[PDB]
Amino acid sequence: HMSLENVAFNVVNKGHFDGQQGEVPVSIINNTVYTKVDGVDVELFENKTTLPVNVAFELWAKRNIKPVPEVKILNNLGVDIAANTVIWDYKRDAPAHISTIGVCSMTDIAKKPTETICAPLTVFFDGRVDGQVDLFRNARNGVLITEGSVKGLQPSVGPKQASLNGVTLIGEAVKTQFNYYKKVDGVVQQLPETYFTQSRNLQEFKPRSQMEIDFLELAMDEFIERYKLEGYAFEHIVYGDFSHSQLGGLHLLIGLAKRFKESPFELQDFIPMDSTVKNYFITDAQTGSSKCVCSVIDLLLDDFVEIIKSQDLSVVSKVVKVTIDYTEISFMLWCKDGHVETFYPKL
Amino acid sequence: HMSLENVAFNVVNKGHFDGQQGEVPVSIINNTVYTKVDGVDVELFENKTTLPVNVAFELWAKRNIKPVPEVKILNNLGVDIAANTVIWDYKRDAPAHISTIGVCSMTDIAKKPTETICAPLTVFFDGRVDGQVDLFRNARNGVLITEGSVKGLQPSVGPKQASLNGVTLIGEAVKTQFNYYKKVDGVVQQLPETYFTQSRNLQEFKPRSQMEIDFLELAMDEFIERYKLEGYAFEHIVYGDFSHSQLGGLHLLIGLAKRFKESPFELQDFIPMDSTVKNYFITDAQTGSSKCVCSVIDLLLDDFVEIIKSQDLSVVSKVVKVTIDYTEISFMLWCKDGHVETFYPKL
Amino acid sequence: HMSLENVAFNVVNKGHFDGQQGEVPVSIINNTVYTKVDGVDVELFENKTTLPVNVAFELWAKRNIKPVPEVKILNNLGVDIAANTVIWDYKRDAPAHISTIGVCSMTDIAKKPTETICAPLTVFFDGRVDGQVDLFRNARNGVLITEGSVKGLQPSVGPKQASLNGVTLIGEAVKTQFNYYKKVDGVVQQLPETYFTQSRNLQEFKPRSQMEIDFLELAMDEFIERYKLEGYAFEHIVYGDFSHSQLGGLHLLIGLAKRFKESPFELQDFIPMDSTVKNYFITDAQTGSSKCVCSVIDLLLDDFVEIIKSQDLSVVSKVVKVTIDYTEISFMLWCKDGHVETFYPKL
Amino acid sequence: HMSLENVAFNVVNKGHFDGQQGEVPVSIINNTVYTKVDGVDVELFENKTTLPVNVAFELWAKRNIKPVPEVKILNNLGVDIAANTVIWDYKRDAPAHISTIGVCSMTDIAKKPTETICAPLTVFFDGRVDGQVDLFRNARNGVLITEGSVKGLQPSVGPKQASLNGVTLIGEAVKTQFNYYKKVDGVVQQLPETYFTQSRNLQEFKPRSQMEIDFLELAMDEFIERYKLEGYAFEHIVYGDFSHSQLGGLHLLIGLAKRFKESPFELQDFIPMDSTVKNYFITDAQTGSSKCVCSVIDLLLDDFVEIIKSQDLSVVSKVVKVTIDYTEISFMLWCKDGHVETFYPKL
Amino acid sequence: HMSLENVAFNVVNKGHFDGQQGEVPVSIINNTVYTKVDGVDVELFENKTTLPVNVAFELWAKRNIKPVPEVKILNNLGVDIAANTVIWDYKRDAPAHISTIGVCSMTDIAKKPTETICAPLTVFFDGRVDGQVDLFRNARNGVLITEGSVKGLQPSVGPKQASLNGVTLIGEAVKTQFNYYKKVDGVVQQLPETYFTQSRNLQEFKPRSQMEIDFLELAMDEFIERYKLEGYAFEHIVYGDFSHSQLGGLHLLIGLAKRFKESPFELQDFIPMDSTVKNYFITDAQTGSSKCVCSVIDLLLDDFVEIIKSQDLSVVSKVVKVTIDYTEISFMLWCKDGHVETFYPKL
Repeated sequence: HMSLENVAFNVVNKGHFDGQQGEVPVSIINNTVYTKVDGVDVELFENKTTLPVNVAFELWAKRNIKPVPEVKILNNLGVDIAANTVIWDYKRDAPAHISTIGVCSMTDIAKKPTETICAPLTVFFDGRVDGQVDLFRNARNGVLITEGSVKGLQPSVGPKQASLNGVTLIGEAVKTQFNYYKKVDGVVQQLPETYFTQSRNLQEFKPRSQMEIDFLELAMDEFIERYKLEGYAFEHIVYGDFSHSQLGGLHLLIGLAKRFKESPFELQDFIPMDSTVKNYFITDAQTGSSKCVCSVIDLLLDDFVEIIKSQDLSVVSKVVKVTIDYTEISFMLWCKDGHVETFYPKL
Repeated sequence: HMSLENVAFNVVNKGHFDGQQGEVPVSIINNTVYTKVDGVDVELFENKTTLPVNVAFELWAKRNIKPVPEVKILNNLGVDIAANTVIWDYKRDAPAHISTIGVCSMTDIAKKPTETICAPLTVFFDGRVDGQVDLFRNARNGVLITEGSVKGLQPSVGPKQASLNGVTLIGEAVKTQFNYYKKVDGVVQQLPETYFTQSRNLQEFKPRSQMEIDFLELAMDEFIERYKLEGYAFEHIVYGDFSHSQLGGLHLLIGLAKRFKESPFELQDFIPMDSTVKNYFITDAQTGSSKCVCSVIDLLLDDFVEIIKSQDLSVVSKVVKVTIDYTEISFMLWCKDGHVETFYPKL
Repeated sequence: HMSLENVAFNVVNKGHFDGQQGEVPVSIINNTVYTKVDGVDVELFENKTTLPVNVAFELWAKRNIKPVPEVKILNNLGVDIAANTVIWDYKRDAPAHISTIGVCSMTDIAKKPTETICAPLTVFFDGRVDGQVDLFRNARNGVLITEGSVKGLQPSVGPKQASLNGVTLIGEAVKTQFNYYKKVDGVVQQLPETYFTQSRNLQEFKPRSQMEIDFLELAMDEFIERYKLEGYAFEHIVYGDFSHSQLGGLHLLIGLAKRFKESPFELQDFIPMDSTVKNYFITDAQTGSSKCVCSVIDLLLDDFVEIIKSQDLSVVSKVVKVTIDYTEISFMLWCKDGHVETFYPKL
Repeated sequence: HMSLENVAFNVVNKGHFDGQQGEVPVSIINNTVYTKVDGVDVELFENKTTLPVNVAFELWAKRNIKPVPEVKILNNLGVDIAANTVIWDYKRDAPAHISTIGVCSMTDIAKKPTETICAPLTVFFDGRVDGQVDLFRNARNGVLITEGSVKGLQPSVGPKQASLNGVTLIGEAVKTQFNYYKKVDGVVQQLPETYFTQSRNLQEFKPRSQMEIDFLELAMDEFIERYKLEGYAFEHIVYGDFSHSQLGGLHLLIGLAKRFKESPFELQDFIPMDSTVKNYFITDAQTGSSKCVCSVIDLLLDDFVEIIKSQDLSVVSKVVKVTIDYTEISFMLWCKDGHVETFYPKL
Repeated sequence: HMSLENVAFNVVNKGHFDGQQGEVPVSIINNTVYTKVDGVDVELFENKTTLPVNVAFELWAKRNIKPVPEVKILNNLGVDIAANTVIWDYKRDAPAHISTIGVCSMTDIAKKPTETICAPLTVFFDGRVDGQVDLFRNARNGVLITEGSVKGLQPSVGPKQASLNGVTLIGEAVKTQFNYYKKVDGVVQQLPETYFTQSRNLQEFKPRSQMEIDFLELAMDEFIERYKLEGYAFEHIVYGDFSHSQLGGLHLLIGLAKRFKESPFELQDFIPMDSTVKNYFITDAQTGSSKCVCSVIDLLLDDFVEIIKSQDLSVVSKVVKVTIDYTEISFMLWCKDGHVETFYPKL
């Protein structure tokens, strides 16, 4: 009993697809799903995806309503498809993966992940569901997450935050902390040591360390002198330069939150997706300084201090590679006469 | 168990909605219903109505597949809604009635015709299905059709033709003649004597009397001397005039079939509906004569002769009323010095 | 003189349809109405309804611009259609009624309300317009509102608030208090005693009594000792749990406005319509507690105290029926020993 | 240099994509591709597929313009994808396969068929292109066609007809006979003996044997006594019944061509796809007989004689399986007292 | 090398069209441009204009990213078209001019502005670009801006603000101040002395003079006794009435900012375009007072004092004409005895 009228029945009552039988009338007109309640037409879902309106409406109702990792983590890892679930990308208002495994007949490429066609793809397994760990041991390419320890496998601790119904949080009523495992062509691989982005928003910005709390409250000269950050060009990289028509650096999200309270500005996210590094079109409303492409990243200020602390100051320029979110990020370093000029993520 | 996937299942197998259980996948995209046979998408229904695509697709599958009266007949009687069926207008690619009675929940204004809301509306009953003759006796306003006799009621013989799956024919494997009955505000009415339009096409024209067979084969002069049709202006009304820029006459359809096979021409309907009187935009192509609005009717040539040979030729102008297809049609008659100039349907 | 160019002329000049003669050019393209001002195209209306773009544009221009009752009041009463006006539901962005009476030819089912087809429907009359009271006395089925007294009829005091151009307010420059009358099948009926929802928003929440002002400011323990609310489970019903992954109660809007400046959260109004009881998908940040369906209501805290302090605490649990907004709402109490456990609106 | 303006340039000049380099302006508006020639807008492509309008326009321009096998042949063999070409389905106005191999970046799943992802899929290879035969030897699952002999493999002769630009013909300026080869999981298979459907239209029917020519010219009784078909029920199954409301047989298409020229009728082709067996909704316009689902097949009359003259007439009911177009078709046989009643394709 | 794939490549990399070679795949579906990044579809542009989706996407990518005058300034002047650039109207989400000169082949009416067809139109020239100035000396109708002095021409100082990427600002990193010139049929014309609209928003309002700062902070009686504003009706024109169901005056944007802080209200911009005078549908909360059309303007409070102080208060009915933003605005002044009643911009 998989029908459009039954899916809309679960949306009306339970809020999501709960497997409850029952039917309600439905009207389809221009990427919008309507229903009739007490004689009036009520909107239920507006298709913003590249799929038909009835297919996307069914995938949205069968979304995962539990804490799941963020899309950028699943994309930095070679994940291609999900197993017996739907991971909804709330930033794109669309699914994160276009094919399914035993969820929607229109998008199903297979009923079970062990089928022959699922071999070259990297399947995502959720250890919190029964029998998923056994299938991961029998899969060729895959990624597994668990809340605890799995016997015989070396775990890699994940980030402290996770997405719940589109809300990134560090849960205390739930876990949001996962152990990560990965197999490639049957061989379990060692995930390297890495940093993690904090995934914070400009508005409702909150510090997470004593060094951060000092950065928001203290002045520019006061913060540099106390934390011995001289000759490291924190004025240009973090604070940013608004003196000329072109904006200088300003490549830390912590540098945006401090400027936002004292002087608002305009951001253009011309590539609206979830990535470790983001590029924005910035135009300072107070001075007039601007820059077409501005690569910004959200690292903990302590971690950025630790990274810049361990680099050579002799060479004029050199490529620096740092593993963040299970992937290598390339930085460009400029040095002149014992001090660094700029240090930004490479384009 | 009403659902979109179940309706498409009956369309794939039985061709129409037969009440068989089973589901098949469906894709909705831009007023078009698709299904997945094997592994390819197949078109099934193209919405050309003013209704949502999923609603019109269900009404089309639940159409009546038995000989039913034509739309122009039901419109002339003032029928407002059908009872427990759907009469599909094949000329408009849309239903003939928008509201339903116990057919589709989205369009159902009632579940039984005896409910209070259906009192002022003219309900159409089909006596060929059980129990309809009792509801007609208990209905305030309704129309009844049968194949035989009904006790205690005076019948009125209908036309010899009917529409079966969009094809108008005079059936011999089935019966297409119906006895008509009508009630208004509780009172049974006496239906008057009337003429019937033959409802024939242009390219596939067929005569239905010896006078018609003689009209097609014989020339203009020899058909007027025989049958004695002088002074009634059959050269203008039926044959038509192509000498000047404006076309003259041509109002009997049988004059179109004769001219069509000897020299084609163009026709624009610009009002595509089923009416007793049709207006066309005609261009002669051969000579260049044309007319914006040309009122055309399809009567048996014997009946048109009987109508014209029953008027007073003394007056100069007079409005004439004729009952055709259970409705009064108005004609304009011009007479000069004891003979007729023109005699066309009023606009 | 009803036309599209004329209606757009009134929209450009007067703002709404004022009946002023004049025309302006119009361009229609994908549910959007454009006009040319100084040589550039300007958007005027975006069709969000299930109606054609030109029909919905005319109904929106002819909307009622005076204080009118809220849609939930008109729906709790058996109101079906409006008489010589258009009540615009500012939620859903669509009219509240789909048929009209002498307003728009496309939607008009009649010109005057006393026509035969309007008898079984419950018509809404506005006593502030001339002659409406007389029609209500001859309406058989209808609902009437007045600012003063009608001789020979027993009035029922309505709520203090009303909607003006979509804004719910308690007007002092105008009068938003109305006397309510209702007739069924010719018989005037007695409207029962009822409570009224306050119709407030989360943001810009404002108390309306001393007990409410004490709720926002005082702590949880101090507000229960005072006002004497022990054993009545205001901790679970109003305050909320937030401790065990699934949210406890939180069934009062006053309970959501306190959680505001303390811990923001997310709300999903998966059925966007105006109802006396609303169901939200809540997911609280910071902790991670959530719940699929949460029935919330916005009563005055004094009224909820008056309701809960008049029940029997002996039974294990029964069903309680209370009248709010001229309709009965079912509550699900729960008791154990000499105290109550939960008391929530029934699904 | 792949671009929309370059593709449209080849469509304007060469007719199809020839890779000639050059650009012309293009306009996209509602599933239609326009171009500007001398200042006026000209339509070039109307999207009727389930793909974006710009993607389908590129696949249509890169279609194969050489004699290729029909889609029903490729479907019966289970072909899943084509190699370095695009097979256009002219009946569906859409490609026969959705994914591509080194043709269009939006649809390309691989650059060469030898990649790992293409292993489980049945790839189609055209031996008329250079290095395609070598890839078929190294392919796990594939289908090979050629005009001559390949050494080391046993060939299977195909049908005499093929599709050229949507026209099915038996060419003499080109060769439409192909040798068929197939591999599954590495092992080459032996294709069984089979019959072939002639793929003929109704309005342009042409006989292909002396028995067919005698069938069209001679009468019913005269064609039965000669060739001797006394108790095999060719007086229906091929001719048809037409006596009652339900139609008898008509299952040979050649029986439709004989009836069509003597009396037209209506045919509804729901599920419009290219299949070995087609189901039509037929309504005889002369008598009124009809049938919802009528299974029709197009075999040479000699072949159908060879099949029916090779069964056991003793049993009452028996399921018969015949290999036609490289697939097994099921038939229902009814016999009574030494003769055959009906013999139709199983639904 | 003009192509859709190359334009999208510059948008992904540089943010705007920079003339960089390279292509990326693109999908078009329902007024939205998509691209494939790491295997997922990402939205890049949503067509809100009256142009095809592919043409508007190219015009938006080629917009001017430098400080340019506002739309109302160019519209108050006779500007019809721009030369070798695209001025994007951010309030309408559409270009300010619909034809181009050497920018987009679909919209190019000419390559260079000196062509014959560009003579009767008023072309916009940017003196900051090489050339341009010399073309203005050889143009028949045009408008020229510059940062410095042009020898032999009398300049006119423009406003102190301009738009940069849709942000109106008084730049100190950039100049944002321009000299204005204009020619009509070959004759240079003298621009009159004018006032300038401040172009400020409501929610983030900021004073710009000592008199304004005193207006926000001080009370109504305190601000009128000082600055001698008795008998000039500043209580009705600027402050507002809010007493009698219909709002009185309130025609200064400075009057809205004061009321918005102390009591929010609703505004309908039923004509969303950039004009010197705006008309809003205002409904004040808490009171219920409203007005269909309320003409508002944003002048410096010192300026409005300077205008009202230099008028004759003895007469009624006269019509006052003031030059603001290079165009004359008509005011209606009402007087009674030795004081003025109202003074608003005329409808």
